[PDB]
Amino acid sequence: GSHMLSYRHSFHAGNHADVLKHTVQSLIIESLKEKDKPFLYLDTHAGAGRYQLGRTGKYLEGIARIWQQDDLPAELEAYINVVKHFNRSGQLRYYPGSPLIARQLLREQDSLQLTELHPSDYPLLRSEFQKDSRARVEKADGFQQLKAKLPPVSRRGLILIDPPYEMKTDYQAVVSGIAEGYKRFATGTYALWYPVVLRQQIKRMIHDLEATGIRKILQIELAVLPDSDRRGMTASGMIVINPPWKLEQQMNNVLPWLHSKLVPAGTGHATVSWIVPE
Ligand SMILES: Nc1ncnc2c1ncn2[C@@H]1O[C@H](CN(CCNc2ncnc3c2ncn3[C@@H]2O[C@H](CO)[C@@H](O)[C@H]2O)CC[C@H](N)C(=O)O)[C@@H](O)[C@H]1O
Repeated sequence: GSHMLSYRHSFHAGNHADVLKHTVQSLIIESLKEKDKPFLYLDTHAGAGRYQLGRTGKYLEGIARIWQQDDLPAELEAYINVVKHFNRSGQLRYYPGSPLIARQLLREQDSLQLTELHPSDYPLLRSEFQKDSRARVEKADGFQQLKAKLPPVSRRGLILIDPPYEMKTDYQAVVSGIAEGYKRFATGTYALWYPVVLRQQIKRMIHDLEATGIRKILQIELAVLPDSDRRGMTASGMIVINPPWKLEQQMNNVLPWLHSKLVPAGTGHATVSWIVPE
């Protein structure tokens, strides 16, 4: 029944892409918290909120390989402490999605705006925030939120754009969506997650992004395999517009260690570079 929901299972949750994406999300959130003034966290495609972990699930090759390491880099501590918060037993059973990363890291003065259209994931997302007055949860198109909900009343925020890329149109929708939001709120930090399945698609998306005229665009990408035309997702990345001051240095500090744990064979790459500088 709708009154007692079961958490969503996921085969993919906590994989290498989630590790990179939620690491970057947490580092941005922590930087925004360097000023007392409130900020908004806007999650265009928020998912269910958390996922129940288990074909052994990909978490065993991603989050599991890092969360208990004695030499965890300092830059990962905020992210990993959220993971630990949802797994007190010391065994990995739940992976916190981006909405719960934000729920645990945001302060009393901050706000959350979360949208999800998936008919089974949305009721779980609503349930994770039933008793959190800072959050608004809606069953609505995520790209539209970049028009309707920006700029925030607080005039500060992190906007996470992280659609499924089930439809090829997502590669276009993310760019025009960013353009709509940026025009309304040019000082926000926009973080876009993308998968590398065909490099050509990401090459075209980035070309479109440059054509918006938007400056200060950082690219962070972790590949577990070199580019292919037949291996599924070989890599994922975070494109960050208006990245916080220390983000580039943090990712240069942490990507070699992350790649050594996430990619035992040492294949692929892990890079930070500027698509468009200041
Ligand atoms: N294939 C998958 N199916 C089901 N869940 C998946 C899949 N991959 C990863 N997840 C987990 O769901 C989270 C995504 N969001 C809900 C799931 N929607 C999806 N539906 C159908 N395909 C999807 C997909 N997302 C990605 N892809 C594609 O598949 C390849 C990657 O694997 C790539 O091509 C992707 O493009 C929540 C986002 C939220 N902001 C947050 O950060 O929590 C994600 O973070 C993982 O934990």
